[PDB]
Parts: sequence; structure tokens; C-alpha cells
Amino acid sequence: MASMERFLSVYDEVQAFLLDQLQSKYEIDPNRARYLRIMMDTTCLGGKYFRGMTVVNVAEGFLAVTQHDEATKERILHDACVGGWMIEFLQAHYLVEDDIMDGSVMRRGKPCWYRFPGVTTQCAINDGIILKSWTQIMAWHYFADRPFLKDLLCLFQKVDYATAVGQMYDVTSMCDSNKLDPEVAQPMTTDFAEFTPAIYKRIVKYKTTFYTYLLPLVMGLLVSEAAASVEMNLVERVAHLIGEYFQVQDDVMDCFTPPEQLGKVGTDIEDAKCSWLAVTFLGKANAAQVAEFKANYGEKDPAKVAVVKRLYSKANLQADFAAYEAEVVREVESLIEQLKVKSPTFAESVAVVWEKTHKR
Amino acid sequence: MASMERFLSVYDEVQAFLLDQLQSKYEIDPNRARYLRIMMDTTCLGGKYFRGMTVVNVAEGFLAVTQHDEATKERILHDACVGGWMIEFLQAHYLVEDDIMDGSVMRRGKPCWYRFPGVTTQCAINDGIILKSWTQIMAWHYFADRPFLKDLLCLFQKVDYATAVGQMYDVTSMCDSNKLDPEVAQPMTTDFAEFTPAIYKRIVKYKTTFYTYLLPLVMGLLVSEAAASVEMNLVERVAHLIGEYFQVQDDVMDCFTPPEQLGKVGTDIEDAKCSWLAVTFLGKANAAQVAEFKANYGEKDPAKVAVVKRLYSKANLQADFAAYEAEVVREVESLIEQLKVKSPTFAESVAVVWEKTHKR
Ligand SMILES: Fc1ccc(Cn2cnc3ccccc32)cc1
Ligand SMILES: Fc1ccc(Cn2cnc3ccccc32)cc1
Repeated sequence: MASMERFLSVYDEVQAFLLDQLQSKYEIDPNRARYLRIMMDTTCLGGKYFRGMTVVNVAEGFLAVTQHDEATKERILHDACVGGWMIEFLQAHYLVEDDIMDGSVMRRGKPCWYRFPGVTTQCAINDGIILKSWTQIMAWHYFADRPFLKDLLCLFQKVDYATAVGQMYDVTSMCDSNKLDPEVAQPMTTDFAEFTPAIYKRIVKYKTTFYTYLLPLVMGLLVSEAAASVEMNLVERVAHLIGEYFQVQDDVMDCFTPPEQLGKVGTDIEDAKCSWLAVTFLGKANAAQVAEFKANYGEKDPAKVAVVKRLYSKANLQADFAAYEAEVVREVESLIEQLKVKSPTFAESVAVVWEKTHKR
Repeated sequence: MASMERFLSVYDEVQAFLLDQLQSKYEIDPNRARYLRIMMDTTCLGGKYFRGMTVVNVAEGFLAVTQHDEATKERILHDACVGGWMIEFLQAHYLVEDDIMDGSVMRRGKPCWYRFPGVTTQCAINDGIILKSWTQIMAWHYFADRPFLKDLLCLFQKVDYATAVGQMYDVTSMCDSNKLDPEVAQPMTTDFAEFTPAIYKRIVKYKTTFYTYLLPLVMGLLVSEAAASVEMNLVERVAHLIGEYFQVQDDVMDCFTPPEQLGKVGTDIEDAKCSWLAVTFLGKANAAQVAEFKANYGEKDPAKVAVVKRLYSKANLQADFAAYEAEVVREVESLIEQLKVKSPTFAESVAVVWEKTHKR
């Protein structure tokens, strides 16, 4: 049975389970169940399922080299599909809440969930809470007697925490750290001293890489009972590296991918985000270029934004991007090789993860 | 050592632990650690600690009838303090996010967290997320090798889910259920057909009673290794009953307790909440009174609000309140008696919980 079809079948199964449990154990009525069904569909479906399919793909690789009864294969694949849905649902939680936080307008060519007429922020904040709570319900129900349950829950907790920390690093990245203060309204950085490669690396490591790459690879390992086929420090290193590369790409596209293809209007420049482009631009700018950057960055006025995009184009950031890409390719292929020492299988799953990321 | 002092000592301990772990394992800087320290203090401290102290009080009761080494007593008390902080922190999460959702202005005589100048909704939504994530960090660190860890985590998950469900019941309570629809902006009920005792009971059961009464009593039991001293159906029943009574009180005070004493300006009437007062009023109203209620409820205009408070005063809701109170006293004392069959100790802890609630 093909992995994607399996994964989608399991969505239906889990959806039905969560809603039936709301009726039998939490006194829900049919109309609020319907509202939550539509919310689940609208917030969890319509992407490529990269995260959750990685869990499946990792598990499928181990199945090919590991003796099991057919029923065990099925159990493992099912677990991998559940686990992948846990991660899809965690992402849905973060997309819902971050859209609200960031005043976002669209997502994937449709309005952000909080912007639907019958939702509003009042409901959407809670809908996002429920999204995450469903991840735990999934685990407790489907993995109740599994030997990996402890480890999976503990990992998932850490990933989720690291992610929330990353949001804090991301939305405060345009403020001077020494002036953070709940009591005082926060000014934008005027010096941009904290727009550095190391700082940017921290933002991106936490904001995305733990849930997007680390958690899908290690959850694959856990449902497979295959933690011993890897040196977990290598897995972490490669996860964080590939994920950085994924985010740099995302940053580039925010500025340069036409809205129709992007699925939304990018506003990094207006929001003064510590983006790859801004950090790299500042890494190579002369005095005049820095000064012009500072006079135009983080302003909604479209003329100011155009001045910033000109600076980017004129600074030939493409070249710095190719150089970065080249190093990352180098360092990923290296990490894969170190991973082949304990598991050619797991190494190959990483290689696929890298290909899907490096091309899109 | 006195229980409250112990409980407060443990706050300091846990605070230091969570922040030190952010520095050693999550790459936090000193200024963002400071921001999270102030957030934790401002969102978790300044209430009466009823929830978390109930865990302690339950545990202290078992210690008085149960042989242990002194070091075991201390371990149990510490666990109870941690567990009580888990519940305080869960409440802090819900207060932060519900203030944002509900457009609230003040809480405990101070501005809601999202309204602090250097916070804003962008940060506050995430701060609330972190608040809950800290509950799990507490558990995983302090209860790592505890025999109750599984059960505590599983219970805590259910409580938290039930609570999020309760928020959904509470904020949609003034909409006709058949017209819930993410696609369509939601009108206020014109008939108020769903302002019934059974519906109201559902809202309040989920919105408050699971985290405020159920979770503190059962967490006391769990840290005590004393689940067998109770018939958990009795515990649930008494929890849900006392908690309902707590919420009815809260509803009354929203309308009639002067803002300075309340700690905030009550706006249930303006927000069209399915409150005890509204349900009871409608339970006894004649045709003219219903019609006047419907012409004035759920409107911000202060004259309309005054018309609603007059209707309440003129309908002598005090009398219905005493009758309700009388029944609840009756049914609580009954449940306590059933609890004495397996544990006079646990029964007495319930009796204290009831006294603190019934008097404030
Ligand atoms: F998913 C994650 C994977 C690793 C880390 C970092 N880390 C390393 N050791 C740890 C012990 C306790 C807590 C965090 C820890 C964070 C999140
Ligand atoms: F804290 C709680 C305590 C009891 C219930 C209701 N309930 C009863 N049995 C259950 C099995 C699975 C899930 C929920 C369940 C909800 C929350």
C-alpha cells in the first residue's frame, strides 16, 4: 500500500476518533463537532505533508532491512502515520497562532484561519490550542502500550518548547536585546548590531528546524524501535543544518517569489525581520548602503520597501546564496557519510530529506 | 515547615530551574531570560494559590495517617508543591490566552498581560504557550522516575483538553448552535433558547471545574500514591459540583461586586455571556420581562446594561441563589459522606475545599 494513501487514510481515521471521543467523553454537540471538523481540515490539510511523510519514509526504510511479521509491519506503518499526523497537527497549531501573532493575511493562497468570518481571533486562539491538544490525544490513544511512548512524549515536549522559544527569538529579533522590558513599548533597532549570522542561526534553529526536521526523523526512529542505528548527535546536526537551509530559502522567497506563487504577500521587510537577506546584505554593505538600509527597513511605505529590494538586487545576494548553498551541500553530504557508519538505511532517508529540500 | 512557605519556596526553585535550563540547553540570552522571569512572575503570582495549595493540603492529610521516612515525607511534599505549580501555571496560560481572546482589560487590579506596553498580543499569545509548556518541563524534570508520572501526565492532558473545550462552549454560548459556521460571521442568539440550566452546567463543568477542583484533588492523590483510598467517581462528582458553585458565584460577582473589590470591570452582560444570572432570570421571567431582556442584553450601551441589572435586582435572584446554595450544600455534604467510606482523610480535604469555596 502506497505511503501517501496510507497517511491520508490515517487522517480520516484519527479525525473520526477525536470527534467520536468528543461526543462520548466530552459532551460535544453535533454542530460544535462540525465546527471542529472543518477547523481541523482547514488548518491541517492542503500542504505537501513533508513533515509527517518523513516519519513514514524513515519507517519504510527500516522495514526493508528488518524482519517482521506482516501484522508488525502494519503496526509500524500505522504508528508512523499517527506520529506524522502529530507533527502536522503541531505545525497547524503554530501556523494558526503565528498568523494571529504576526497579523498575517493569507496562508497557501487562502485567508489565515483567524480571518474566516465565523472564526475570529477569539475562537482561533483556542482552535490553535485544541490543535496541539489533539497531538497528545493521538499519542495517548494510539501509543498507550507502546515501548516508545515515554521517549516520544518527552521528545515531542522538547521540540514544542524549543519551537515556542524560537517564536520568541523570531518576533523580538528587530529589538535591541538590552531594551527588552515588559513595561516599555519596544522600539525597532536603529543599529542592527544583532543582525549577525550567529544570531540569525539561533532564530532559525529554534523557530523551524526542531519540528520540521529533527522531530520527523527521530519520530521515524522511535516508531521503528531503531534509535540504536544512529548516533543521535549526527542526527541533530544534520537536522539543524538542513532546516537552516530550508529557512534561508523561505526568507529569499518572501522577498522575491511573486505573491501568486508564494501563496501570500511577503512582508519581512516591512516587519523588520532578521532575515537571511538582511543579515547577508549587512555582511557586505559599505557605509552608504548600510545608511540607506537603515533609512528604509521596517517601514510599511511601499517606496521604502522598493528601496530595500533594490539594495538586495544591487548587492547580488544570489552570489552569496550560491556560496552558502555550496557549503551546506558539502556539510550535508559529509553528515550523511558519517550516518552510513551505523545505518545506510537511515542515511538514505536523510539523503531524501535533503533532495526534497534542496530542489522544491 | 508551613505549607504555604514551602509552596512559595518551591516557586523560586522551579523558576530558577526553568531559566537555568533555557540558558544551558536552549541558548537563551540574559535579557530574554529576564523578560520570561518577569512574565512568569506577573502571570503566575498574586492570587491565593487555591489550586496549587489543594494539592499540598491533600498530600499533608495522607502524610498524617501513613508511615514514611522523613525523607519520604519531604519528597512527597515537594512533589505536591511541584504538582500544585503545574496547575498554577496551567491556569496562568488560560488566563493569559482568555484575556486576549475576550478583549479583557484588567485582571486582579492590574492590566491583563497582553496590555503591558512591552508585551503586546504578538508576544502574549506565545508567552501563554510557554506557560503551559513549562508545566510539562516541570513534570519531566521533577517526576522523571516517579511511579505516578504516566498517570499524572495522562490526567493533566485530559484536564487541559477539557478546559480548551470549555472555552469553546463558553465563547460560543450566545450563538445559536445550528448556525455555527466558520464561513459566516456569527449573530447573537435572538431567542436565547440555549440559555438553559443543562447547557449552562456543561459550559461551567468544562470551562473551570476540571482544572480548578478535579485536577488539584487527583494530583494530591497521585503524589501521595493514594488513588486506592477513593472511589474516583465520587471525586469527579464532588469536583464538578463544587466547581459549578464556584462559577455561579463568579457570575454573580461579575454583575454585582463593585469593580475595585472585583479587581476588574465586569462585562458579562455586554458580552452576552450565558451566565447563571441570565439563565436563572429567564427561568422565572414573564413574557414582558423576557422581551425587555432581549431588547437590552449583549449591548455595550450602559443604559442597556443598567436595564439588565434592574431586571436582575427586580427578579430577586438572591432567593434563587439561596435555594441553589442550599441544594449544593446538601449534595456536597452527601458526597463527602460517601467519601468517608474509603478515606476520612480525603473526605476532610474535600470538606476544606468546600469551606474555602462556600465562604470567600
Ligand atoms: F528537541 C530537543 C532536542 C534537544 C534539545 C536540547 N537538549 C539537550 N539535552 C537536553 C536535556 C533537557 C532538555 C533539553 C535538552 C532541545 C530540544
Ligand atoms: F480530566 C478528565 C477526566 C475525565 C474525563 C472524561 N473521560 C472519561 N473516560 C475517558 C477516557 C478518555 C478520555 C476522557 C475520558 C475527561 C477529562
